[PDB]
Amino acid sequence: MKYVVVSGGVISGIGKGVLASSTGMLLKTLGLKVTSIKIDPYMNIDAGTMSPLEHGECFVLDDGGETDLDLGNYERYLGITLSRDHNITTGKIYSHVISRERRGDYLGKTVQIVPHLTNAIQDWIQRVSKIPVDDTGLEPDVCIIELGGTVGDIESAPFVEALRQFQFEVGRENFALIHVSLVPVIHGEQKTKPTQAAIKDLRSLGLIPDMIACRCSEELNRSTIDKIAMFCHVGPEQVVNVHDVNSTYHVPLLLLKQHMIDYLHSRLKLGEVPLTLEDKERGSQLLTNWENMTKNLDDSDDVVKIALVGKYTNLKDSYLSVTKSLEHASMKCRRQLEILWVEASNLEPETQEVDKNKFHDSWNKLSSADGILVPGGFGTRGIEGMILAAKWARESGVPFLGVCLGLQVAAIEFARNVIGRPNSSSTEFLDETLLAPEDQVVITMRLGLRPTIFQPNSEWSNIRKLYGEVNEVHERHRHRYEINPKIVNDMESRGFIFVGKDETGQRCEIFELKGHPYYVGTQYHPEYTSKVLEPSRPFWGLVAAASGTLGEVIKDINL
Amino acid sequence: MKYVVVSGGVISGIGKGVLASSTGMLLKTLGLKVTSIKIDPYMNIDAGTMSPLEHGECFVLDDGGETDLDLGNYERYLGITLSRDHNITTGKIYSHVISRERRGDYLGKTVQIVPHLTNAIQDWIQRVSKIPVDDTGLEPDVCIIELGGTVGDIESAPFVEALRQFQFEVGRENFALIHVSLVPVIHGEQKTKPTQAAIKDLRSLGLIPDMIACRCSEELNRSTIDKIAMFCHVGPEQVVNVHDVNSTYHVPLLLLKQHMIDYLHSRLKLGEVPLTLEDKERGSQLLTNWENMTKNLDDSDDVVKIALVGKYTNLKDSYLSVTKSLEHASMKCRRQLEILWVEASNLEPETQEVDKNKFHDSWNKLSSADGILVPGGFGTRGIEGMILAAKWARESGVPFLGVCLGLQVAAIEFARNVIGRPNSSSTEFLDETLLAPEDQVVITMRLGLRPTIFQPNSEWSNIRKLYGEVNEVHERHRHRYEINPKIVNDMESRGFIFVGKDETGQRCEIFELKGHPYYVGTQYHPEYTSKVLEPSRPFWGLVAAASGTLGEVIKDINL
Amino acid sequence: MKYVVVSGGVISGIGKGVLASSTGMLLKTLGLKVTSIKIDPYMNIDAGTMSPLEHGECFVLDDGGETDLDLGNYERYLGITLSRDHNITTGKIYSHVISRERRGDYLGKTVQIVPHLTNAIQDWIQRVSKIPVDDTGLEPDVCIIELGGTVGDIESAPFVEALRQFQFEVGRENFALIHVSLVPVIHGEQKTKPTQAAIKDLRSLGLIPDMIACRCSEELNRSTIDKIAMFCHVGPEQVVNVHDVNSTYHVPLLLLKQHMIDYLHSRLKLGEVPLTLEDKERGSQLLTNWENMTKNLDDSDDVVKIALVGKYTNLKDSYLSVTKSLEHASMKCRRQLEILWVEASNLEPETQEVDKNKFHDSWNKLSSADGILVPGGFGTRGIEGMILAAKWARESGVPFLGVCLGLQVAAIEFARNVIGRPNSSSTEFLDETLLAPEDQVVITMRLGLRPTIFQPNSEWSNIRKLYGEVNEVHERHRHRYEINPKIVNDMESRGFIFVGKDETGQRCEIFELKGHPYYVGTQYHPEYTSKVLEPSRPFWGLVAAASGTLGEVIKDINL
Ligand SMILES: Nc1ccn([C@@H]2O[C@H](COP(=O)(O)OP(=O)(O)OP(=O)(O)O)[C@@H](O)[C@H]2O)c(=O)n1
Ligand SMILES: Nc1ccn([C@@H]2O[C@H](COP(=O)(O)OP(=O)(O)OP(=O)(O)O)[C@@H](O)[C@H]2O)c(=O)n1
Ligand SMILES: Nc1ccn([C@@H]2O[C@H](COP(=O)(O)OP(=O)(O)OP(=O)(O)O)[C@@H](O)[C@H]2O)c(=O)n1
Ligand SMILES: Nc1ccn([C@@H]2O[C@H](COP(=O)(O)OP(=O)(O)OP(=O)(O)O)[C@@H](O)[C@H]2O)c(=O)n1
Ligand SMILES: Nc1ccn([C@@H]2O[C@H](COP(=O)(O)OP(=O)(O)OP(=O)(O)O)[C@@H](O)[C@H]2O)c(=O)n1
Ligand SMILES: Nc1ccn([C@@H]2O[C@H](COP(=O)(O)OP(=O)(O)OP(=O)(O)O)[C@@H](O)[C@H]2O)c(=O)n1
Ligand SMILES: [Mg+2]
Ligand SMILES: [Mg+2]
Ligand SMILES: [Mg+2]
Ligand SMILES: [Mg+2]
Ligand SMILES: [Mg+2]
Ligand SMILES: [Mg+2]
Repeated sequence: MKYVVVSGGVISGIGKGVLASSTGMLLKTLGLKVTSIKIDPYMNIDAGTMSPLEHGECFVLDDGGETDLDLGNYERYLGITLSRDHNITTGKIYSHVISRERRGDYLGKTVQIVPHLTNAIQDWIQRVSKIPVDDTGLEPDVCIIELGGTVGDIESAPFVEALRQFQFEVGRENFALIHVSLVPVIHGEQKTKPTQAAIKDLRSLGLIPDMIACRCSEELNRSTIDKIAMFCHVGPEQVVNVHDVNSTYHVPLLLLKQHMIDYLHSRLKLGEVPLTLEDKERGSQLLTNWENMTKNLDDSDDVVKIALVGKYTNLKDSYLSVTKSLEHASMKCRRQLEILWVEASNLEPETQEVDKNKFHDSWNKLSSADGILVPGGFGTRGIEGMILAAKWARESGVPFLGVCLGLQVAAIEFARNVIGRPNSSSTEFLDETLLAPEDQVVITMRLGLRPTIFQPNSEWSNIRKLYGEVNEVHERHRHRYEINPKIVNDMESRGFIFVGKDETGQRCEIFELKGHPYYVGTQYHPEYTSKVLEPSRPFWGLVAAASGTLGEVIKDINL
Repeated sequence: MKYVVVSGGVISGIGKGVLASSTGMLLKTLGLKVTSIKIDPYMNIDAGTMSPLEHGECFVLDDGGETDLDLGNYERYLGITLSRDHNITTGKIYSHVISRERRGDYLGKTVQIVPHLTNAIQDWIQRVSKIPVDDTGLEPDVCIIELGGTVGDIESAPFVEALRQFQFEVGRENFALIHVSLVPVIHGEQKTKPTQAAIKDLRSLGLIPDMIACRCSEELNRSTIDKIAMFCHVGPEQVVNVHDVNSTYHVPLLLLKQHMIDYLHSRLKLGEVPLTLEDKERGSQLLTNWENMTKNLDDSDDVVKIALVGKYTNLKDSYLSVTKSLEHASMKCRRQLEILWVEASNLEPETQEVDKNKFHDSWNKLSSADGILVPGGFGTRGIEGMILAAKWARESGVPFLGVCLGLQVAAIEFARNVIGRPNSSSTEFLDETLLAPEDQVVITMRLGLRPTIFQPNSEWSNIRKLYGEVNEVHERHRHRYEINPKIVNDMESRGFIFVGKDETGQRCEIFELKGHPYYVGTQYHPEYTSKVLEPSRPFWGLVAAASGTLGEVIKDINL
Repeated sequence: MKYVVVSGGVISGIGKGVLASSTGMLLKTLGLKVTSIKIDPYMNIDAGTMSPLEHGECFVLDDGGETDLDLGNYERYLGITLSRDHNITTGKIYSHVISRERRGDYLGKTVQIVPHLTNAIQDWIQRVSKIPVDDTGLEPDVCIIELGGTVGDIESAPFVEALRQFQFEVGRENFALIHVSLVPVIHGEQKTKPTQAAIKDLRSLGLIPDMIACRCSEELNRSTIDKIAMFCHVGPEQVVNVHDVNSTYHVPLLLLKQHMIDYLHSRLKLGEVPLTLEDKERGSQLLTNWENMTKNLDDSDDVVKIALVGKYTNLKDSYLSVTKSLEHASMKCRRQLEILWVEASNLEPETQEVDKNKFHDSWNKLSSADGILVPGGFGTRGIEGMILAAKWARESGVPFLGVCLGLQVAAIEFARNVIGRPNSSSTEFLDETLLAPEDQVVITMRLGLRPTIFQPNSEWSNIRKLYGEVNEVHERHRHRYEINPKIVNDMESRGFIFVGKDETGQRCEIFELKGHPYYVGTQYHPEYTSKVLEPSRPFWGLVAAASGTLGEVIKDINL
């Protein structure tokens, strides 16, 4: 086993999550079975209690574990599947050892937070890094630990102590620390004193740093690096600069130009880890897929405009997984992406009574879009705008994907505007009216990776061509409310055909509309399973249809 | 006595010197006899050893004390005269107490740096703040101490201890601390953790802060101030923001909008200091002169271009006092200033053999200028360019001021190009040739405020009109080399008339050329004596002649 | 080259000087040419200005450098000769670099205390550790640096930074840090939190510790060591305990039982240093001399009582070198030592008018003594008591040594009480009387190691037998006042024979009285040249005469 801990910061907004998700990617190019752990200093047990307004979207794992965003960034960069244990939190570990007290397992000793709770952290990291994460049950070679918060805090405090002991309870040369740090620029001069005042605290809290990964606004001066290597004890080759480049998928290749694999190969003796040619050649091939997709980003010019239609579009992190899946689908089509933020409530005609500028800008963005996405919203208060965009996408022939709530407004749209029931309703919203035309029903939660089976006649469905025509699809779910299955025999007659269903047959999970270029609902969330080299099939479908050449993508899949 | 200490910083480049020079200005509007002290953590005794390349120009005081730049900023903002004791340094105080050891004055005790050296600091600040600084020998009401370096360093260390004792050895309510601090902005969010990691160190080193003067890139958010007032113990009204505004002469009036006089009047009980109406009404009148000159800057549009002709123009701080004196002269003329940086060596014809672009850009800037300045350079290696600009200024009639070396190249120019001795030379440069046409001689140093007497016939001289026709002028000097007095009887015959001389008659200190709109040499430095409401008379002459209306300025002076 | 820095402390009184003087002794048993450096955070240039009341005696080096006590402890433990450069001080290094500024050697840069002054420290330690110190001009293999003050102070601050850079400017594995630390005991429990709050500061200031040398009141518990090895990163074998044992000459052998040579041999790779058999066998022989002299201390029982007669005897550190030389002489005679503190002014008959108890206790202690010492006092105010003890020692036949002032009161005693001039006087005291019987004269200072030549007839003198009958003696001096050489021809006739003189013949440096068992004056200081295995010959003479068997010691010397 080996560990690399990514850590530090003068400030908590500094962006450690790319250097974690990008260090682990570079180590996966050596062919190593890499894994990752997030530490979050917040008290939440797991993210399911905190709304998407409050620091971004509610992620989903194979377990159903509603979790921190930063798990998702490692899953999509590293190709790995994570579990709800990979998110260490102050909530979890304190709830764990305090529940263990009432169980009695410390034999009625004191449960001081030094010794015993820092021992539970060091045990949890050693459990979790041995859980398998790739397509086979082989245990990881290297674990990337992202230490949330900063080193020099009061929510960080048990973790930085636990990791001082863990620098020895796992031997040095099986552990390395990467310290992210701030180097401000003021009046044209690079200021390395915030960094030198977090190297003092790092040595004090007891870890010793290996890298000094500065988030400067610039290239670091040769004299700036020379002084950081005088005040921190690292050699000047190790003072990596992580400055902005044309997209975040380039960041691994900047770190590779900055020798970071050659340093980590030495500093953790990675030549002593046992690897097969099936490991190593997969490693060096994955490097060439990353060099190819970044070269394709560097000279892709032909734009594709996708309208993302929903509430809270000013909080873009409320959709981080939706955005990132369109970026994967974009780079695979070799069309450059623009996403058009349509704040759905502005499409509703009553907006014309409040501000006409909002009513025109939103319908302008929607009309300009080469493809349309209803992105699995939350709450109900924007729903009429999401219905109008689904009417537009059906009648104007524009490519369409409905995710989760998106499948459900598509059934509501089709009921109101093709089946001809204008009172038909989201039972998710208009409940205590008790009306008969209910497009949905509550069936109290359903979460995690679940099996979707294709219905028998489905051969013609573009969505089934995009899934490689395989009879079953494994994808991640969230929904309380599902389509009322007593309308399905009507929709099945009117050309709205339910391509895919749950294994009991009673629950509807995919539809495709007959006789449209690409119009799909998926009631699972296709966002979360997308990887940077394997875009999620419904999202690859959307960005292909909107680019043209949907047929040529269907060959690239099925060959 | 009262003290305000201006201090702090996450980073040393943060710009405390304006908040010091601008806090003391606001207190002078209450009519208080304000003084100021600079602390510089460097080991230099005094600045005379360190070249103008190395952190800016070599200042001069009335004593001849070659000193830190930051004395100058208080002198010109506050109208005060300082002495070489007002610059506390690590060099000075350690040289003082270690020389005092060999003298024996600690009675053969140990001279630990705690107790005894921190007692010498607390004694020095109490000596120095009682030295008089205004036009009358009245001792100061309030002293502004600017603590150089940062609070949380190893060159700062005896000063922050000395000032912890000084918070009591002078009572609280006779002392206040203003902590300047950094609040970075990253991804659009204001980051108050560098500030909260210098409030921790401040409390630790033992001073307690009063103000939290942030150097953010923005207006501070109401929520940013509320959190800084939660982690520092100041109330939110006291978290002053010191953001950029149209010129640094506005900064006092931003601090006045941010209640800083109303706070300091309370927090130091300044109503208990005895003031006359001659103090108070001078105070409130000086406020209206500052409101008037800042209002004049806000709608002055008519440009005046002054060529500053010399070496090292890329190091603008090598001329900070020259620049600032032109800004005072500008605002008094009500013309907006552009200074044209002419790197003098580019005017020399040999530059045409090296790069024609440099030869044209430099002569273009010089030809475009409404007035010309030879700014008292250092060394000799650009001198031929400074001679060509003096030839141009004489023959093309353009307004001219030569400061120090500027008077001397004007005599060399006039000798080569009007008297007709083309071999005549700077004895400052071409020494061991031993030639007879020496325009200068060494007479080993001459420094500080000295008396210049006008020669008898001088009545017609525009420079004597600008000095109010008063028979003697008191101004600050630096020169090893002076005009060879055996050429003067020739220049006096050719219309180059030496308007002013030293009290012995043997040394030449001012000239004005007959029959030119404004062409002056001054061998003293007129820069250093300029105040923000009293621009230095030769520099007011230059910016007036270049603006036109030199006659109207001569009425504004003599009425 | 190799360095071991001895450092640290929660408190400054903790006793680092034995662990320094005893680590270097253990390394000298490997045969290495060891040297040592003292750092003193005080501002004194050198100790000559600070009186023996103020933190102990005024030491003397071969240079004449009046220096810190702690040089002496290394000289006598390690056999080495030091120079006044081996005492780094805050006074010296700041006086050095600030004098270097007025000389100009930083080329007119800023002389910040970071970079430039910490570079002067790192240069000074690298100069000084290459100066030779043994009987041949071979440069040292290992240097012990004793860091005075504590790590976590403001007088320490440039040294701990300089030593962070010096951990790299000399490579790791050529440097090691030993951190002395406090482990209090309260209510019967060992408290390792003062230690854990100086390991935090050590890591912060940037050095990393190797040893954790606790000054507990007890043996450290196995659980106390296990927790210190959990919070500091050292392994539990390295947490040395330095508790009290029967004399400080045992301390090296406790550290040798605690593996400290086996650890330092590994941690500095001391097997790679080139050694001859003449080095190594001298090393292992010196170990057996230390095992022998400590075994002799463990079962020596026969007491010898030496009266030390002088002022300020309550300040025993005012005589630290005098005490330590008697301990060497004691262990060489194999008699256990008691020193009788005679506060000399109490022997004066006027004390009988003030307190009879003082008059009896002091004469009781003097009468009880097996031998008598006048220990080179300072000032004059106790002199009549020192004369009465010299009268007693001459007439009652008791063994006597006069050091410096001791030789001079012996001449004054002999003049008043054998030559018969009762008005004869110390010209050091009774000056402006201008009397003719002056026993002394001023000849303005005379310091350092000087050559003493024996006068021709001297063969019979016990002092010349103790010096091995060698014609010249090299020993360290301090005296303004010396015996008036115009009395010598009288004393030479009366049996007070001047055995030794300065090379000019004009100055008198040793006498021995004819026809007494052992009665010696030495006007040099014999204390400072004594080593733990080579006691100073006059002091070996005194403790031998007082033990009996002075003849048997004269064989042990001359064989
Ligand atoms: N490989 C990555 C990593 C991060 N991000 C972006 O980074 C964001 C949030 O910043 P991040 O780098 O994850 O760190 P912070 O949120 O600043 O938090 P912390 O510094 O506490 O880890 C999201 O907007 C996401 O789009 C990204 O686009 N690609
Ligand atoms: N740990 C440190 C670093 C620097 N200094 C001193 O503080 C002065 C001012 O600090 P600065 O020169 O700004 O050093 P930097 O570390 O570069 O600060 P910044 O990065 O903000 O420019 C330096 O000249 C130096 O003498 C200090 O006392 N302690
Ligand atoms: N009233 C003021 C104060 C400062 N400056 C400008 O500020 C400069 C240098 O910055 P300063 O504010 O004096 O502080 P720093 O040099 O950053 O140093 P420190 O923060 O260590 O005090 C010069 O360029 C000067 O033109 C100015 O124009 N007007
Ligand atoms: N002294 C502090 C301040 C904050 N926190 C914790 O650290 C987390 C991340 O710090 P941050 O939210 O960034 O707080 P700020 O002080 O604003 O940091 P910055 O100014 O850099 O944004 C906070 O949610 C809080 O729980 C802490 O442990 N100790
Ligand atoms: N080998 C040694 C070392 C020290 N001492 C005794 O130790 C004394 C002073 O304490 P020391 O151990 O030298 O250290 P401190 O004075 O406590 O100072 P510091 O801890 O600052 O080094 C003297 O009384 C001296 O007799 C000794 O007898 N033998
Ligand atoms: N660095 C540390 C060490 C201990 N503790 C906590 O503080 C409690 C009380 O400290 P103590 O048990 O006394 O630990 P020691 O380090 O042994 O303190 P001392 O040596 O003074 O007994 C411990 O139970 C532990 O939970 C802590 O918070 N931080
Ligand atoms: Mg925050
Ligand atoms: Mg993050
Ligand atoms: Mg700097
Ligand atoms: Mg400044
Ligand atoms: Mg003390
Ligand atoms: Mg000591």
